[PDB]
Amino acid sequence: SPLRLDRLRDFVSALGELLDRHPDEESVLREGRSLLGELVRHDDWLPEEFAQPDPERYQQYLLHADSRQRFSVVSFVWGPGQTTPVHDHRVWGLIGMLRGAEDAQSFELGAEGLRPIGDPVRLSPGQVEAVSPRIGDIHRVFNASPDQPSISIHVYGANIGAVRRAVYLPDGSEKPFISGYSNQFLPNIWDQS
Amino acid sequence: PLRLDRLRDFVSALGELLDRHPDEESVLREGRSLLGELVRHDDWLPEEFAQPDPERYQQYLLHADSRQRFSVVSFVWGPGQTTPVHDHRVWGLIGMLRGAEDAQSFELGAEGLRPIGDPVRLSPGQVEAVSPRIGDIHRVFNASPDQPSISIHVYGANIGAVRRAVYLPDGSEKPFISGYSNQFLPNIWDQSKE
Ligand SMILES: [Cl-]
Ligand SMILES: [Cl-]
Ligand SMILES: [Fe+3]
Ligand SMILES: [Fe+3]
Repeated sequence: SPLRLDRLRDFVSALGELLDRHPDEESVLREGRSLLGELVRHDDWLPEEFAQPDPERYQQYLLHADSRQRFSVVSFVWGPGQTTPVHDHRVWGLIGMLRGAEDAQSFELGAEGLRPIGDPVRLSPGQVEAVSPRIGDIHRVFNASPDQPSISIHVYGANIGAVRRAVYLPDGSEKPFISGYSNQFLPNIWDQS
Repeated sequence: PLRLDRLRDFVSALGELLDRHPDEESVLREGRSLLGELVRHDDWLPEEFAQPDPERYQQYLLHADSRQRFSVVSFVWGPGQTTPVHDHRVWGLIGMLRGAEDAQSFELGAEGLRPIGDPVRLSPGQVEAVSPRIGDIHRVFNASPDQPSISIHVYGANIGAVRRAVYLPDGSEKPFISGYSNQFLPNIWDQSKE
């Protein structure tokens, strides 16, 4: 069956249109999660190259970055019982669940250190959550299945791989964090023939 | 070590330029300055997107804007290869990178196609322009008979998807969609590997 890359091309174009109306963070997340919902509902477009689990670390595959680094679209792929560290973003983010099962535990900086702010959010294909400095920026995403891999498409208000942000230890101390990317090549979504 | 930052900085600068909603005259003038800065140094283009094919000239997409405002393409000619006579129907900038190639501009006359001028002889660093306004029809071809030739083309669209035309000797249009030779683009956005 032929890969429907047009889905990703159309998402990027729509998200470009959105950010050229110079909107506020409240409106970007509200309309953005609608567009990301439309993308991750169908699992027939992500090239197999950017769905591959590594057995040592979770993989971060860049799919597209805006010319002006306004935004970026990244495929995160967790192998069985893998996890991100506790981390912030320092920009608006949208996590769209695509394949498998993973949980997102939100965190807050308290006196004692890190305190989990709420119950682990349980994501199934199609579900879209948000993160930002304004609404709650610290979390930990991890694969719920112990045998299957899990994939989600993340969208950020920057080139997320180059952002100077932080991971957090139990006592609540920051360490500098630049995530980078797992791929040396992006997919060509622009050949409409 | 590949200086991909050069291409990242060009794309960002060209993004800034087009968000000031400038006229075609100003885009070409400031654009050819930025493209000049890129193609003067030949230490950034990944080898994967510099490969000649022995049958047809290769068109490798390096970057496309989110809104399809512009695209940056590596064109690679093998020995004694050539494009057909073609138009663009958008503003274009051809930056010469490696080897030697000539660009013969054309005009549609009564008899058909007549070459409008002498073949423009491009050497590494040289930047020319094309558009409907200033002269849209040309033919780019490798001047060397043994070396390959490469130039970085920048267009005011996603050039591979534009419905444009090739031209035959008698001057008759055939529809033309060029597409791209590559299934993968280079990742110019991982700054943490420097
Ligand atoms: Cl506390
Ligand atoms: Cl003409
Ligand atoms: Fe995150
Ligand atoms: Fe051309």
